[PDB]
Amino acid sequence: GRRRRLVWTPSQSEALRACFERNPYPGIATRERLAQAIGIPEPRVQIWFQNERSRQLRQHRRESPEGRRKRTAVTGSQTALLLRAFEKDRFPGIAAREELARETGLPESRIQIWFQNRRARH
DNA sequence: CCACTAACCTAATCACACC
DNA sequence: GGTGTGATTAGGTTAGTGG
Repeated sequence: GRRRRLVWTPSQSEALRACFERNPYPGIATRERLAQAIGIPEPRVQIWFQNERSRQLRQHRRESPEGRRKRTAVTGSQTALLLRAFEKDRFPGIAAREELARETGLPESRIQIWFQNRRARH
């Protein structure tokens, strides 16, 4: 199961596009300020900037540095918990990620990244 | 029925710490 | 240099939205 898909309000769409037009590669600071300004969690803002870049460069090929998120510290205690879940299922649904996020105190968006990196290497 | 797109994905790479 | 790992990128896939 996936997370329930969002549907943007006209007010939100216009703010995403107006910001994208000035900087298609925003940092964590720009993403977080925009996310709270429009009432959307920052992870979904990031997902949109990745998607919007895809369809822009996709269409540009048919027609024609900001600071990153600060590194998330992961204790050996939480890594062991993540690693036991990983050996059972490598593609946890949103429920299983929100579960592990609750048990670790880490943001669910970072659990999703951890499983992406762990699958590609182990 | 079907076009669009958030959500999700892989593969490669960047960034930063570390010995 | 060489490892390890979180975060980001290009771009392809899955599945919900809505014409």
